[PDB]
Amino acid sequence: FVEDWDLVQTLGEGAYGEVQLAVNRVTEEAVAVKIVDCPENIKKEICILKMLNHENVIKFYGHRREGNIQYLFMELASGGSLFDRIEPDIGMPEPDAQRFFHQLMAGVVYLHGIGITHRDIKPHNLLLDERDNLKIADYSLATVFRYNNRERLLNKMCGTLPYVAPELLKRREFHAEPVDVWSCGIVLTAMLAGELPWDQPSDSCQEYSDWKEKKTYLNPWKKIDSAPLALLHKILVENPSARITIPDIKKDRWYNKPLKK
Ligand SMILES: Nc1ncnc2c1ncn2[C@@H]1O[C@H](COP(=O)(O)OP(=O)(O)NP(=O)(O)O)[C@@H](O)[C@H]1O
Repeated sequence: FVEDWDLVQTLGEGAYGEVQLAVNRVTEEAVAVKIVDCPENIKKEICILKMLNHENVIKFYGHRREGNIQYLFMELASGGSLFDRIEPDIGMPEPDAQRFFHQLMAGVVYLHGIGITHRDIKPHNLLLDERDNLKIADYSLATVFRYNNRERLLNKMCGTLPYVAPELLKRREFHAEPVDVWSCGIVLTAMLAGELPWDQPSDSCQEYSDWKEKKTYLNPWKKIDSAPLALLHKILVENPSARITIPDIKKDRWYNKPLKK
């Protein structure tokens, strides 16, 4: 079907391009292939993809272009997505949420350490392997924010509104890492409550104003235990310079609470 690989079933559908299960005729290995038909975007995407080597990031195996279709071969995540484990209005058990958050932080420290920002962290982009290990997927908006040890500020507005940090809507230029931290906090909220707190983090949004006025007797907050809520209070801080960094998340009390066998 494509060189030595047989394309056997549809795993999902993207904006521009489906993902299929592909099985090697000789070795029997099953991978995923993203099929894509704005052509410079994939060259950048491929270039970032070749950099990735971590247990909580989807691995890139290579690509082949046939005609105008690019085939991106990658690690298969056969457990579906984190979005499927979140029950609406409920979330998931706190131990399971803590485990996924620890894995998410591991993958995000990894990306940041190679100078890559993901820019669209959300449950649909966090896939699971067959042992429910989390894999950060989808590098279509990813970009370099540090190169030769020099940081560059971002200016492009991108991502998904309910997950996006407020500076991205307010500031001409902004630091990459606190944006990804913020999206992880919205992810953690979703996992603990089964609901997103706001349409977008703007002063025109009542639910966002209500959080900034600390009305945590409202939903989703009132569904979340005090210990993880204290962490969310340090993550979902409007001023990105005052927002908690990953090294400090790792010192948080709930982060370090024993919960799971
Ligand atoms: N490596 C993988 N293993 C298993 N399923 C995958 C894999 N990659 C993607 N998928 C599924 O295919 C879907 C669409 O692929 P992808 O194009 O990467 O996401 P998307 O929804 O299109 N976002 P974008 O590419 O930004 O439009 C994903 O949401 C997953 O459900």
